[PDB]
Amino acid sequence: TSQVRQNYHQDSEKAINRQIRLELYASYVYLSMSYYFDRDDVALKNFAKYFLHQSHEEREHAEKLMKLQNQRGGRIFLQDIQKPDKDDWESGLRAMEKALKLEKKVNQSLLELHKLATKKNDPHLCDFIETHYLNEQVKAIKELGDHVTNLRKMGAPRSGLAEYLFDKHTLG
Amino acid sequence: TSQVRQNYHQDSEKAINRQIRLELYASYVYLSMSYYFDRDDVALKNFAKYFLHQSHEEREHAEKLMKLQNQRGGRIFLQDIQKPDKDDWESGLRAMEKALKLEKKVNQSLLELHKLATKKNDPHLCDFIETHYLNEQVKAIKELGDHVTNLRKMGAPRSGLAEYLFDKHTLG
Amino acid sequence: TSQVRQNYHQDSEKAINRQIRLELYASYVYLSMSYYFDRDDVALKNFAKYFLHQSHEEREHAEKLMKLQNQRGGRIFLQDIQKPDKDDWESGLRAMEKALKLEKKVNQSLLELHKLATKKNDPHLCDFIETHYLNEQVKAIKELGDHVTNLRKMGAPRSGLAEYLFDKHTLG
Amino acid sequence: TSQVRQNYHQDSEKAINRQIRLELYASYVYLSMSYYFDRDDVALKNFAKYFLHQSHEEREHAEKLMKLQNQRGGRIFLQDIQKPDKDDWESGLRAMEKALKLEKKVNQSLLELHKLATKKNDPHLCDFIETHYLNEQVKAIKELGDHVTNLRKMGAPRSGLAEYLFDKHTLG
Ligand SMILES: [Fe+3]
Ligand SMILES: [Fe+3]
Ligand SMILES: [Fe+3]
Ligand SMILES: [Fe+3]
Ligand SMILES: [Mg+2]
Ligand SMILES: [Mg+2]
Repeated sequence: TSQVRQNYHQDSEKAINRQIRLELYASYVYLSMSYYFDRDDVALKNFAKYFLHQSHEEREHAEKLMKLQNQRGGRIFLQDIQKPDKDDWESGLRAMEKALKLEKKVNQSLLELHKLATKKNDPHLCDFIETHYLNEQVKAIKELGDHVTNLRKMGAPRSGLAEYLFDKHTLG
Repeated sequence: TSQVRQNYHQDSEKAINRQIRLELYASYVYLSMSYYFDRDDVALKNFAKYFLHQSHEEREHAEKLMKLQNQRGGRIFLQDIQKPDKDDWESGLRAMEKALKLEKKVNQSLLELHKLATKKNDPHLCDFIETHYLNEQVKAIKELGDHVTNLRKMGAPRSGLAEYLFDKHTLG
Repeated sequence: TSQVRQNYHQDSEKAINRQIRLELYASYVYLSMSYYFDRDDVALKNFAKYFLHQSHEEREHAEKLMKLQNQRGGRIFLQDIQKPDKDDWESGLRAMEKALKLEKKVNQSLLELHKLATKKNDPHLCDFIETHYLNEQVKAIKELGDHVTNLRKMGAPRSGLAEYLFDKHTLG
Repeated sequence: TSQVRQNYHQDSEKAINRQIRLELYASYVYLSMSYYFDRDDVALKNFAKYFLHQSHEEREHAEKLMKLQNQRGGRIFLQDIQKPDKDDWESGLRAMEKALKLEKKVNQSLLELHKLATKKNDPHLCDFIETHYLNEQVKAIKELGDHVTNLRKMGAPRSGLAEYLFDKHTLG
């Protein structure tokens, strides 16, 4: 047992290792999305910048959970990071829909981790999740929702004009 | 009944007075440890500075709990502050070991306080403990574990060289 | 065929996709090494900071290769990022030795990639590798060689004092 | 023979004179394109500025090859610069398609010059071409590819709205 370990359940420790894995997976998905928009036959530079930013943000989410593992005296165990679901993300609109789906998937994992922290009476871990993750997820899901609505109303993904102007005036 | 009192259980009020005493006791242990390192026959100036700083922080921890007691309309009752367990703290490593044990004792008190506040449906007091105390203890415990590990790996407490160099390069 | 593709062989395109995967794998190995040194029972903060920096550098290496794929009209295909060889990296000396081996493995792949680019008369890809990767690998291998030599000369990994002082005076 | 001449093959010298000619031709094509967009019945000011910039850039490409000729002790021989293929470039989209075609034509000449420098064991000339020209071509071809994709997706050249907005938001 770690000399620092106190009130930190084995199940919480393992669930934190599983969240770390999901944050690194989200980083990989956004990296994939970014360079799809960098393709010469897609060429939406602000979509590419937006998703790269999200990729770097997911990496920080993972690093902060790895800090928390060591803070509580848990032990980090890294697993393979699986490739994203697609190689080709089809359009601005479809990427944003897949991003919204991903962020609700990450949020569902965080809500399960909180349920577990709550059952194991770990108020420090509850506080960690609420302060650093739950509102970040709610804001990301709202922003991606806002983006999908606007691209739909503009006529995407049919209208290449819609995605071009959205890239310019919303993601620029 | 205080005109400000709302959703504040007498058991929570009582528990906050017991936490105030424990914080003041922690302040006193750290004061003792500081001036042990100031002895001409110990003479580790940065151990002494580190512990004096900890003593002053424990006093602020006490003062914020006395503020919370008044904010919620509880009444402060102060008790004798028991002298620390040692007069002579033996070595930089043994003081760090005792400081780690003390921060774990204070953390256990805070986790029983949060358990009580959760049982009494006091989300204001839960938030206060989470925001101001629980992560402070997790950082303090992790730092003290880090200090003990380094002192051990350097060959303390036998190696007088180890404590000297740790006093210069980590606590300086 | 991409409208931008010129003098870019299928084999080169595939070899760039394999190099992207190896860069991301290298990023992952350094992330693992960094948080090993962040453990309360290892507690070498400058080893942890040194390896986290290498981790972010490796991600930058991968991103520039993904940009290159798109610049030449190649198509990015991402694969599973396999977990690092180890969970516990044993010591600063042993981490540095494994880091040296990793950088030599990555160098070997870039040298094979340059052989292929040369054989396919792709001077643009030759230049890209030479300009952006080959001297980065030679400087990284020299630096890691230097670190290993010093840690060995100092008495690591038997001397916890060796690793502590190296952490302070070289990686600090 | 020039007193400075060393390891500089007659074929390399003549091929450099032929590249100089092709750079001056590219400058002329972009000059022609620029003033087409300056016409009162075309009136896309940012297309005109974009192509004028490219015209001045091609002139610098030519001047740098003329410096290199004299550096190596070769002798400059200028040939007629033939008029561009069109007087009327039809649209933003068609100009960008013709520019992409031109830049792949210049790139093909540079790759042939490199093959020749390689066969004649002229590492200085190889380095010259790789450092100053090959990545410039790859970047120009990617940018022009990106521009063609966006104008197509926007509905050009049918949509006068597409070319107007592209002139404003991408070339402005
Ligand atoms: Fe995340
Ligand atoms: Fe305290
Ligand atoms: Fe690398
Ligand atoms: Fe040119
Ligand atoms: Mg709560
Ligand atoms: Mg809170």
